[PDB]
Amino acid sequence: PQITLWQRPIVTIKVGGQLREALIDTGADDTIFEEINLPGRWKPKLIGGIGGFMKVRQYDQIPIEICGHQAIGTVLVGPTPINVIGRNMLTQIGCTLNF
Amino acid sequence: PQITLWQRPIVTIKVGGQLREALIDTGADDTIFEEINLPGRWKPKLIGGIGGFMKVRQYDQIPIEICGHQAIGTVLVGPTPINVIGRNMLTQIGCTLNF
Ligand SMILES: CC(C)CN(C[C@@H](O)[C@H](Cc1ccccc1)NC(=O)O[C@H]1[C@H]2CO[C@H]3OC[C@@H]1[C@H]3C2)S(=O)(=O)c1ccc2nc(NC3CC3)sc2c1
Repeated sequence: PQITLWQRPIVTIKVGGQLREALIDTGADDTIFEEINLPGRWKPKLIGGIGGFMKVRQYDQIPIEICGHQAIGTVLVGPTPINVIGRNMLTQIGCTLNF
Repeated sequence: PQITLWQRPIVTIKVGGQLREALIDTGADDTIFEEINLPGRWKPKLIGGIGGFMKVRQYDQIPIEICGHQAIGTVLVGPTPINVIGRNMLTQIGCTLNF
């Protein structure tokens, strides 16, 4: 759909067989969830934001459904304050900015 | 214009008489710049992100030009890794998400 920005642009997602809410985040290169349980092998990764860096687990080739749209890609798991859908997934569902 | 997300959605802004580049950031409630010199009174503020909290100066009712569009609002100044235009300004210029 079209989403205005008067409120946080939060959408419902399905990942790893679990349901979560996440922020559509154009300022995020990558996609980050707190407290999901994904299968398989992962790589430790350090990522930087406001306030410094945080350690995450990097999982590759993870299917995700984002407001009804299917995608597959890297998902980072770590102690983010809010789950974020970043550009690596937003490009797959055709998300654009308009003004 | 329309902006796709294959690259970071960086735009040119004018604020405090200075020219900067900034990321259009739908995941940001507020607007944050590193190293700009704004006039007048400010109040200290702590804000949270990935990796923890950071101290910023909060300046209110600051005029800003964002890719040619005029707005006025709160601008935070502090050691962010990249300048971000958040929803407090994006709503003023009519920015929306589309997919
Ligand atoms: C900082 C920004 C440049 C990047 N971020 C995305 C932002 O959209 C972030 C989302 C968020 C919201 C809430 C809490 C935590 C985070 N927003 C934020 O921190 O906003 C803050 C402050 C601003 O106003 C209020 O609104 C929310 C609060 C609050 C005060 S990220 O998460 O660090 C981030 C995300 C993905 C990512 N991928 C990388 N890959 C590597 C490169 C190859 S690096 C990387 C960094």
